[PDB]
Amino acid sequence: PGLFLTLEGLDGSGKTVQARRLAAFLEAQGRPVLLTREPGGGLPEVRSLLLTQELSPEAEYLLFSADRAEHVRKVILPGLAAGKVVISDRYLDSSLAYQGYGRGLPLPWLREVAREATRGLKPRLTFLLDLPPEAALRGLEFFRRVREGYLALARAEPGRFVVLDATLPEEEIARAIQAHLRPLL
Amino acid sequence: PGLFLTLEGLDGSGKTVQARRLAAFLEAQGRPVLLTREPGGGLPEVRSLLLTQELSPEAEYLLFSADRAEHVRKVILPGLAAGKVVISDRYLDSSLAYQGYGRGLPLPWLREVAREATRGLKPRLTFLLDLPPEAAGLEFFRRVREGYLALARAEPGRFVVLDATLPEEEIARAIQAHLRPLL
Ligand SMILES: [Mg+2]
Ligand SMILES: [Mg+2]
Ligand SMILES: [Mg+2]
Ligand SMILES: [Mg+2]
Ligand SMILES: [Mg+2]
Ligand SMILES: [Mg+2]
Ligand SMILES: [Mg+2]
Ligand SMILES: [Mg+2]
Repeated sequence: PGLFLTLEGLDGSGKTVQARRLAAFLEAQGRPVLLTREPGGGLPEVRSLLLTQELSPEAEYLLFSADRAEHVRKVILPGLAAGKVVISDRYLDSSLAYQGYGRGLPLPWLREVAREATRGLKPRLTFLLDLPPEAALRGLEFFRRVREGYLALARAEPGRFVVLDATLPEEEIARAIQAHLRPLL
Repeated sequence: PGLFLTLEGLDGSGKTVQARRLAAFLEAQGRPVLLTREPGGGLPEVRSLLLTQELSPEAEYLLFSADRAEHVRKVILPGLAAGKVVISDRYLDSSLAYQGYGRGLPLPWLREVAREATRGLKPRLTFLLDLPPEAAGLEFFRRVREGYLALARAEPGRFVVLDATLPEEEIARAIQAHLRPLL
């Protein structure tokens, strides 16, 4: 009986660091953990390809969906099956925020593509590290659409999303994630 | 206006030879033609990703779709918009026969993915080079072969099914005769 958790937000919102800290917290409790990430957790070559080329949004989404399809089947589901807590730095919500709200693809089609790609795997909890694009540690209108897109997703699924102020000190954010998670272990 | 034609079949069916002979034939009639193909017509590098070992049928389809989405947008639709005859050696039916009939993916999901990927662009005619599957595992290739025949039965106006074991020049003459009314 595994537990699937995801972290979401702009690049530079603290995803990595908080994924790393949440893993250390679970290691400290003796709970087996698997840290992973998208894009590249399924097809690393999708990540590298897309560093240097820009494609239509449709094609970008489909490449990311291929990668996600492999990631789910070869990494996440097997980790869950072994009773691990599997933490993904980015998952489907990234595509919905970036390719959907950001680049304007229709959300119902994105979700229908995803339904087979993910085999319907949804995280139990998703932590959204929210901040404005100007506060991210690592064009402007686009990033605002993405940030507001994540907030919209979060509003629609208040039982799944936990929204944190990503401008808070690292350590504080980590303790809030822990408090949110304690009931589910 | 533009005219969109595709060729389909198993590898070794002759569909590539016929697509090339068709392009030459239409260009020798002074017709503007654009010859393209999948995979790789949209995203040349897709061919690398498709060679990935142990690739899931879903991931394989999604990669072909990503190429296909780029191919439609950047090559095919602009070609048609300039009034070219655009001929693709393989198009969406290849995925339906290989990833659907061959690898078992559900057709309705394949189609729903395809609806944005392709922007609903359908060929006017599709020439299927029907090749017995042993001439191209074997159980997989039978499924793909029969799948193509099913796709053809389902859309008998679009598909022209040709016997791929006929001499090349007889096949080309048959393709030409199917085209003469639209040209
Ligand atoms: Mg997520
Ligand atoms: Mg997806
Ligand atoms: Mg910034
Ligand atoms: Mg928005
Ligand atoms: Mg497709
Ligand atoms: Mg076709
Ligand atoms: Mg459908
Ligand atoms: Mg059909």
